[PDB]
Amino acid sequence: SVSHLEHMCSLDIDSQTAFVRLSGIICTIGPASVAPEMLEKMMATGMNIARLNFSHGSHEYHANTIKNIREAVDNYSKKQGKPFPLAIALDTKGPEIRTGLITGEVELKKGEQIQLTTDKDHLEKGSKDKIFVDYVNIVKVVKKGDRVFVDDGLISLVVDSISGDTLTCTVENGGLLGSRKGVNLPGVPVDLPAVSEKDKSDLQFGVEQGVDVIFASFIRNAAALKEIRTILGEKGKNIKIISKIENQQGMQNLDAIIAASDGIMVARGDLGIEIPAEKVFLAQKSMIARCNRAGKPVICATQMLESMIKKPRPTRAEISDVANAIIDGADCVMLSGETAKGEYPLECVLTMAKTCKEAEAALWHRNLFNDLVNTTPTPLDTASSIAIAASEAAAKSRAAAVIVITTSGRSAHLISKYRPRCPIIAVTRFAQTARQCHLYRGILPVIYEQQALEDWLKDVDARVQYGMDFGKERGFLKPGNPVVVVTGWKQGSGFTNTIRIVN
Amino acid sequence: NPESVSHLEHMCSLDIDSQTAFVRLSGIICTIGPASVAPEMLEKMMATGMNIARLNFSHGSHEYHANTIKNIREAVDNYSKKQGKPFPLAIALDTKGPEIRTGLIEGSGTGEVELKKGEQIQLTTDKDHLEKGSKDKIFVDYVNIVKVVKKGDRVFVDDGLISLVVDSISGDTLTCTVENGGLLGSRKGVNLPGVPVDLPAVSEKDKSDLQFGVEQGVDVIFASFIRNAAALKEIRTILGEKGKNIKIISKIENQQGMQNLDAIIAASDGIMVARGDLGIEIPAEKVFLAQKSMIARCNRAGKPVICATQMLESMIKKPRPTRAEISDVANAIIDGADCVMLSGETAKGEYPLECVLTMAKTCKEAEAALWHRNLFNDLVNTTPTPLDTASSIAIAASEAAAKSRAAAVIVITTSGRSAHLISKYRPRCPIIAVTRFAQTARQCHLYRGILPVIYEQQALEDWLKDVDARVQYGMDFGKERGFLKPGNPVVVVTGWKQGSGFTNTIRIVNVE
Amino acid sequence: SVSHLEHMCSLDIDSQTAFVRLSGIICTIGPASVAPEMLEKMMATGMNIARLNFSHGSHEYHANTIKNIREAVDNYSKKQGKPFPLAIALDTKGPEIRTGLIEGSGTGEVELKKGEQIQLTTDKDHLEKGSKDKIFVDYVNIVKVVKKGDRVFVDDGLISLVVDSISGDTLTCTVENGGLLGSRKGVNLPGVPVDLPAVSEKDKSDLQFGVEQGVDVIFASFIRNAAALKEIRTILGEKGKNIKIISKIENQQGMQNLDAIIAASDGIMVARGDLGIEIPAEKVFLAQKSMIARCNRAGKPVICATQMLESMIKKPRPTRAEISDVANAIIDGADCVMLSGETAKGEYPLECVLTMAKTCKEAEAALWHRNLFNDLVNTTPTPLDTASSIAIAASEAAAKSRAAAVIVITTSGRSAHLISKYRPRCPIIAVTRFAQTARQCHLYRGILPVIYEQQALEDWLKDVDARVQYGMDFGKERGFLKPGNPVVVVTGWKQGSGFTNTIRIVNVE
Amino acid sequence: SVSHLEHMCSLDIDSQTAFVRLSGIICTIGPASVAPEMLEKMMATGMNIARLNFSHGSHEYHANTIKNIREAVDNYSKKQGKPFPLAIALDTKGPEIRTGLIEGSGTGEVELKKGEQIQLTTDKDHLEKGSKDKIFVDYVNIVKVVKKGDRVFVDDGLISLVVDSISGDTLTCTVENGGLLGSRKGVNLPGVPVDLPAVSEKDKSDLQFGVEQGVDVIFASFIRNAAALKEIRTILGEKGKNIKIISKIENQQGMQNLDAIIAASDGIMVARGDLGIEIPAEKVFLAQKSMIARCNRAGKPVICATQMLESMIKKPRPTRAEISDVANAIIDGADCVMLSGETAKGEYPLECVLTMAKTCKEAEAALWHRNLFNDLVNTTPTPLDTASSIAIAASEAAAKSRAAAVIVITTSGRSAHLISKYRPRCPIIAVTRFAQTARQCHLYRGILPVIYEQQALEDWLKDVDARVQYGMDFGKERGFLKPGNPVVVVTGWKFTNTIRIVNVE
Repeated sequence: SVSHLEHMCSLDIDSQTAFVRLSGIICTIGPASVAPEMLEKMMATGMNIARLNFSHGSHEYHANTIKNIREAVDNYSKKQGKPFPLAIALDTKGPEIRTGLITGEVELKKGEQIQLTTDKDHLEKGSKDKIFVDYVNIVKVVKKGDRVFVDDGLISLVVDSISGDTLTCTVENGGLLGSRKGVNLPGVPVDLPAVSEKDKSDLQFGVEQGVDVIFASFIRNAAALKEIRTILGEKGKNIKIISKIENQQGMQNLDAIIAASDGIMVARGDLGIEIPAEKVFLAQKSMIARCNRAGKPVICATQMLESMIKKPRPTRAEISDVANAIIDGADCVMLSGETAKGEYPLECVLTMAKTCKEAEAALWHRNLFNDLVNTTPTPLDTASSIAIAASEAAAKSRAAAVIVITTSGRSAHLISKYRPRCPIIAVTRFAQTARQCHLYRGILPVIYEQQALEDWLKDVDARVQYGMDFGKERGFLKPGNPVVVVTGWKQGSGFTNTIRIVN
Repeated sequence: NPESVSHLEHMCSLDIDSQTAFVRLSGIICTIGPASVAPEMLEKMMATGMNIARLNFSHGSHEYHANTIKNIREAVDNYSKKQGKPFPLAIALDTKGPEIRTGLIEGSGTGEVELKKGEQIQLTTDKDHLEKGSKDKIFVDYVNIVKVVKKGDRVFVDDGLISLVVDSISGDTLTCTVENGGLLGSRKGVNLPGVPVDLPAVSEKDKSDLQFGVEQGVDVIFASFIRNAAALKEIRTILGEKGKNIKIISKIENQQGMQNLDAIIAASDGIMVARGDLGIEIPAEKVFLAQKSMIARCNRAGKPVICATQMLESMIKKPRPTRAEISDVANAIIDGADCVMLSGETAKGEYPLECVLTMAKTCKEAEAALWHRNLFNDLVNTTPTPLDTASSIAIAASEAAAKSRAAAVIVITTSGRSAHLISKYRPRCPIIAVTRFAQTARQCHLYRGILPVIYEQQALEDWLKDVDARVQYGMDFGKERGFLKPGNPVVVVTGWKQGSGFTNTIRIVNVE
Repeated sequence: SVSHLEHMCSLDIDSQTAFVRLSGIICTIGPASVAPEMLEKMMATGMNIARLNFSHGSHEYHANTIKNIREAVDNYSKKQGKPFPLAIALDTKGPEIRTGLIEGSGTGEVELKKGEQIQLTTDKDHLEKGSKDKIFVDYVNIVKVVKKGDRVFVDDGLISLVVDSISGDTLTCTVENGGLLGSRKGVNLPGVPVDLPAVSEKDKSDLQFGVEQGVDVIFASFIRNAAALKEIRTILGEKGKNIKIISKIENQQGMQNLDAIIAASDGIMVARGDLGIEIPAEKVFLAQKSMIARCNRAGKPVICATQMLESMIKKPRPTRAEISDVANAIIDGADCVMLSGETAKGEYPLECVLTMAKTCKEAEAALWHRNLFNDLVNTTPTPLDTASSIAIAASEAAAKSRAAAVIVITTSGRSAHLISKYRPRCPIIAVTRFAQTARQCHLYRGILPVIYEQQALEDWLKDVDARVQYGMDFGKERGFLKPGNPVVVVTGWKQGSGFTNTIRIVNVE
Repeated sequence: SVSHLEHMCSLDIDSQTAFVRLSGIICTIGPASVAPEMLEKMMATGMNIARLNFSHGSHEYHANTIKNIREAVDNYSKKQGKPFPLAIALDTKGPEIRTGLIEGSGTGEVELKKGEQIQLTTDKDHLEKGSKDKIFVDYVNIVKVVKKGDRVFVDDGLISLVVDSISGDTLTCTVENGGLLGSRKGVNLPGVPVDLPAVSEKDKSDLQFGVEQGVDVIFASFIRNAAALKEIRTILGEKGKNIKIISKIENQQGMQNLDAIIAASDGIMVARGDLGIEIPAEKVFLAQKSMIARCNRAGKPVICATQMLESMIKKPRPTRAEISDVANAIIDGADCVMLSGETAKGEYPLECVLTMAKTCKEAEAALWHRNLFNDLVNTTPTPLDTASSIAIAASEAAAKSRAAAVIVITTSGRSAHLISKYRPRCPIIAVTRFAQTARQCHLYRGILPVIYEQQALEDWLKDVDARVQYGMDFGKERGFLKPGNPVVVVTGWKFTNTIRIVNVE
């Protein structure tokens, strides 16, 4: 197509898409999905990485969930030999602010005045007149204006006055107020530590469990990630951290976060409460875009398929939301209550995979590729040059797939950055790298445990031919199709500087 | 350092802090039902931003809809307390269309029977299925099912919940096996995807409904299951001399309408993408493709396009919508959709006012997000030939408003077409369309950016004095509503002769 | 066309060009063209503005040339009955450096060969005795400006020297590149920032003479540090305030601060003659393609000059290289093209003007209007004033409707200039009461000036309609348009002088 | 550098270009350049291929020129261990129409006046006494091809006549523009498509002579259709099958069905000399900017020729218009530039080659690489052969990494031609064992041919690595690169299909 309008006009529902689905699917684990058999069915449906929500549950619960997911993935991983890698996600509880106790059932009427206090002797004595708040130095931040939310945005207050520990407020439309409810201070820069005590214990637990990825909540500044890396320490150094942008402060210096982060999640749930809801899409379409420029994964999450929790079929709005999320350039999509609490998890994962395939085919590869080429590269490192040239070759020759041999995974990450249509079959000896590769669009990880040959020359060829066999088994390619092969020289670090087209 | 070289750089440049303009260009369509039928609630919806009301004739009698029309007319006249300026509001008729339905389940036991996979079900001439219906027998009203269905084709029942595949074909009966089985209910629709049905676009009930709408003086009709252009020829002939001015909007609900979309869009006054039936017809995963195609083609043709069905569903039960619904409406308008529509949200839903309000807000934001320069260049480049003398005026006025960052463009029009041409090119500023004719101003709401203003003052003998008076009236409207203030530039388009399709003139004018 | 390469592939010799020729042709007047009858013939051929080179000739000579040009425009004015405007341009001698005189003995021009030494002495008492051992400068003490490693040129770049040693009054140099040195030849210093006065005494007298004669345009030579144009405006004074000044970029300094000059100037000429001597000749095209381009951004006229059709001085037909040069000059975006020795001294001036008009028409037709228009639209930033918005919208309307022409009603001429910036294919028929504005309108590409003598109508609306109809009549007589064609008309809202803001599409009767 | 206008605005004369000069320079050989010393100096100055015009001179003269060029290329090889490759080109006389002898005596040139009458006759018995009354031509089938108001030219397009009437054997004509008629003058019929055979008897003997001499390329004049090249290939036969043919587009018929010619030909030269006579001269640039462009789309070399630097024949310095012409010719996308009278008859051949190289470097640097590359990417079909995909990927990698050079190993030369099609800024060092392929590589922009004399090693990878390392050594000798610079190396199996980025050792 010549123009974007002509491209949109050229969309044909009759035009069939390719079988391969490049974008990863993230599923939150809960009572509905914790069972091993249900987990195997979800895994066969297309779940690439399972997400554990640490905002609730004990270490024993999540450890048992990890044990169940491991037994299920090993039982499914009985094809080929010891393949099928699957990534582990942590997601921290994060720095939240909570209300006190009145059980509750208090009612707050519009127009009346209530007082949110940090005095501890009101923790249990909460009522409609006065209320305790977890945040200690909320008075240090917050101005004479600034709206306040309680309970997922259901209740709203406006700060009228500020005293030592009172903050007299007026109710900007109110409902039923409970106990230990949400916070969300829109606009204000929160000073709370990025990693709290529970987050510290949870990160150490994740290091012990051997988790692949952490989703860090309320990532505001770049010092946060230094703290997270130093707390994960020497043992967890390989584990990748994905920052969650939930408030205005993280959004404001987003570029610094993306530079410091391994990836970003647009948590539309808390963000929609923080910033005006009507703007949320702007944010994601900004955020995703910037991520695609930086080469870091971006995840669209929260409330994508909500209605499927109760009902077997989704709404048109939800299919449109997921399709627009992947068309924006999102590396991965996420399910929260759909898989954890929902009654119809398999249908959720299935419809997500199918709609991802369709919107994935809908992309305008030539213009998007051209834009990603000029968006940032300079004289270029030389490593990215190999990736961009291989992507261009795969696009021009209409290759069935690209086979990438990598130790760290970086070469496959750059190739995924440049967005080829064909799958990226990344062959690696390291299990953890292959598992965490699912965070990037288009990377099909293949784990090669088979011994190495004395000479590196024939061993790399054996690994590439194993990738060929994988491609035919899955159905990516057949005899006579061309593919791109990227290798290097010497068995060391990032040296992927060979490109080949082979039929 | 510009306003984005590439589309990716444009998306990167979106800033939540950058405030949008007060004006909201895209129209909001609301379906009327028991929750919204009351006149007071209708006035509240109108004040919230409802531009056109939609009446679903698939249910209810003529007397009910006549009472609804009476209430909407009384309400729109009651709203006319803005300075004493009668506010125009459009009324739309959505046809029942040629549908195929099953009968009722017995009240015996639980409401709905369950149908499981592998079982038997007889398609017969069961006439007493309105109260004795069950799991054994099913009757259909489609006479010509035989010539139309093939072997491997699939059949759906009840909103896609149950799916069957036709095994064998006899004289009056189809034999099927249950592919996907669920809870068979009462009075459910039967839609077959792949296959094109030969049913007439306008049935007898549709004929009576269209004549009733013409008599009532409805502004627009939404025609369901529009397959070919002969449908629209028939609709024009049935509307006759009286309804000739009423605009027909074709609804693309099945694969047959999708296949020959260009002929329909050429023959139609506008198109609605009714994703309700469409998601059942073509695979649901593909529906967005259709809309993103359909809307796009409409924007090329200069005809209105409506994104509809299930936009704000969650708000029926709960006061606030989900992120997915806001994303759907925002992407619908960013695709280029002129109007958005609410079905159960306003008609059946519990929170209609909140639905209309949140729709207006998210519409404003996604409206501001657009990339005007590239989209304008594309819309300019789609028509390579020498452009029509009227369309040249429209495109030049849009370019002038874009370059001078005009607060608004004032259009004086009798038929309404010139404002439609200006709306095609998607200007950021509002399009203040001045018209003496009430119905043209009312139906102008189908186009993005047109604020209709109705001019009741009689025709002055001197044509130049009259056109200047109407342009000054548009200025007064803009100042009262708050579109513009003193010192802002605006574009004024008039004509060269006193009549109809003779538009012309472009002028940049400040404010006093 | 989608792309530039595909556009170049799409050029078709079968594709007929438009009748109109938008780009102006500048002709230098000399012994071959000074005669009144020959001058009328040149005007009929298509000469839009006449150029007078003040580097030679007296005030009386140029006044007589102006008299001949006026009588020629007078007798041409009975072709179709209306007064044909033609602009007269004054090109200043400028601050140039020349050598002294050779001893009349031997051959006229002594030869200087590479590797030998020669002494520049500045001392004025060595005016006749110059030879291969000693050389002489014209004016200004360049030793305060020149360093040792610097290079020096003599005679149109033919001879090159490098300063070996510097003394008080003198200068010892070695010949790097050697040629044939004559007497009183030009001297160009490529590296040094020149200290010469922007306006000299003779230049002052010449500008005052041009003001008295009522010249339309001045071409100011050797505009280096942009501060000059203030001096030029102050010397033109109250009488010349309306006269437009075109800066000539001939050396490295003018190229270095080109943006300040173009902002301060009314237009720019790329004088490739002196420029090719100053900067390396191989680079000249870069300069022009930069300079013209920036002018197109600014909305200022730009002139490509010097040695475009040189061979036609001697022979009746040009070479392929010269036709390519003029075609590429106009395709670059140059508003006007100029002939120097071709018309002044050359034997075949009329053929030069003819071939210039033809090749201008062809390269004019070859342009890619859509992409260039989009580029010029995206060059303009903020919510532009209503006048620029009207000009850009009118250009877009003329392009979309394939208008036969655009009729502009203007007093000062600015509105037609803004329309000319955006490069419409159709002619820009600018109707004006003021003769001088119509005359100087030829500096802009695509403007056909029309002078309206009647006017003084009681009703202002009827007067503007009469002037637009007179523009229609001009278009029909010349053949721009016929009944049934649409055209764009831009007028104003109130009787003023720089208001515009009206656009209409009207068909011809 | 967002837009083309902004690109032209951003051009800086101070911004230094790379030392490499990609576009080839063609020089016509004549009395001024035939000497061995002049030929060696031209070769060192930058002469890439020498052109022989067979419209004049005998077989002995051209054989002496070829002997001198071979002696010159061997004698130049004073670069420490560098065997210098050089291409030789043959330009055919072609099917031309000429008059007989005048009666010129007494004064040098007779004067013929405008408005007189002239009778063009095909009767052969009017030949010796021609002067001004009746004129004979050698084209037999003029009557079947010429129409009424068609025009006729005499003397290089300087003089013009119009055919008034037509009889059986003769035509009566009227003088529109009048000059002096000489002897053996060219006659071109513009409007008409000429039916003459592309290869005449003399053309046959000349092409076989060129095959015997071992010429690299032939320039075929007045190429109208593809049957011309069918005849040329059959005349080259088994021995000349490898020789590449460049078609000269001089008339309207070749322009009309240009696509078939460009597809069937190995390359095209836009001979602006005869073309300016055929089509209106004012239009010629259009043609070239089309022709060159289409060649760049097809991937075949295109040459802009004739009258580029004419003034340098008489004067030591060129005009601004001529420098602009050559710069615009290369900026259009012309693979090679050519000199006719500048080097053959002119007094200053070396100076012509010098200024040509300098202006070529400058206009080469001025190019907008990204947009031209993107256009060349989108012009090529959807599924593409693996070789062109390798070439486009190598060009994109060289552009992104700002490689110092690209090393290409090829036997036939095509892969390097595909890489040259996409126009990389860095030089394309093409290593080949066969001399003639290296010679004919000069027709393509950016290819520096390198001839590798070392014999076939038994191990394949060691042989390919030795050839690439010799290319590295060549780059260091010329001064293209230093340690730490990246370069592109394209190799393969057996058919090229390997592309790698390697830095400098």
